Amino acid sequence: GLQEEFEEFAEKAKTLPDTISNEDKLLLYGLYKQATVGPVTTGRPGIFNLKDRYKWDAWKAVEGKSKEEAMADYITKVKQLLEEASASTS
Repeated sequence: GLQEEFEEFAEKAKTLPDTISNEDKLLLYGLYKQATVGPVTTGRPGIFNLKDRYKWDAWKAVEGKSKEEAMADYITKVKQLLEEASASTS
């Protein structure tokens, strides 16, 4: 149930508007990696690989969440973004 719903809102996240904040994109990435891989064990990327360094930092920030806890928070975050975009369009 939880895993099948997490996969469902992973597809829904692909149809999210690009106007969402960079912070929300980093939140969703960190939650997605934390739910599927778990806490990050890769070394931090290089000081000039900034695109991967911010993705790593966002993943590092949610290292305390369990895999199922991260699945539920990821679903919740995608839900909040879908219903907020629906309240902004006609």
